[PDB]
Amino acid sequence: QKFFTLSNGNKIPAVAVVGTGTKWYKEETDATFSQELTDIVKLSLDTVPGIVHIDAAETYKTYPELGAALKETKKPREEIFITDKFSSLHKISEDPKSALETALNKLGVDYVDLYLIHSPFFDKDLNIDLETAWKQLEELYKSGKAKNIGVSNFTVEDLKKVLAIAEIKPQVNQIEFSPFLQNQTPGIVEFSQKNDILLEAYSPLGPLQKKPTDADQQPFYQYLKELSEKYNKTEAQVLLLWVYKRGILPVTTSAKIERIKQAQDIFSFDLTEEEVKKITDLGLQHEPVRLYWVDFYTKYNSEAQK
Ligand code: NA
Repeated sequence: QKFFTLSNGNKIPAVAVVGTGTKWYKEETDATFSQELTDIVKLSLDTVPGIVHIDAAETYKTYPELGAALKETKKPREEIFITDKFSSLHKISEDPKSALETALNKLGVDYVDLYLIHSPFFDKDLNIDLETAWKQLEELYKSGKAKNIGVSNFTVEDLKKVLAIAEIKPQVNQIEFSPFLQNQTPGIVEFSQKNDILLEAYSPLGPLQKKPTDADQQPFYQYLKELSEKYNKTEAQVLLLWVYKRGILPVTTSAKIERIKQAQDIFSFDLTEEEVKKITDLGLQHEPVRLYWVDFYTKYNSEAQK
């Protein structure tokens, strides 16, 4: 199992292989509880080898399901890494401190391993701004309820807002990142990496989500097939490892426990310098595909593959 070392010297597992969100929106009412979700989370915790990195979010409304799974697995706490996210775009709690207190209670745990502000755009109805929200995260860091702190979907300019007031500099920024969307907003990857802020990438498998009908003809997809056959791994595995080779943490989820195991096991094989660069270059010659924050960030499309 491989890890990234954040700017504070702490270890985070280099892929996140279980998500705790429903394929559909849920509020939490007992009627809406998904047994199927709690089952897959627990099965994952029980059977996936090494430290299991889970990615969650207040906005999912699935803390119950995750809590039940965390209880009923015999995977010890310290072999689990929970990432959670305060909901800033659409308010569910009063502020991060209240959100996390609620979350700990529902989950029946004492701390999360990483805590993110999910959106740089704050709901009007919040009595907190970004600056004040960050300071709350810094207290949660100091009280040990959040072992690591960061952000999500932040531009360079939004990072600069945080950097200007931060006591504790953000350790992570989780973005949309695939070979077909290589800068969610202008310059984000270059800037983050230059500043020792670890990028996580959600929707890394965008290319396999929207696979065209004449893909047998497109060099990008031909190449991915060629690597799959060389290494005897899935195309998905190759992309997830590509992300890791670009110095970034792929964030993935499946309904299928075998795909979840395969995502953990991307460090069973390796890619060469040449192979990494070729996936990048075939990627960059593809028009940008943006699957999230289309409302907000379409204006940045012209610079997303630049
Ligand atoms: Na999102």
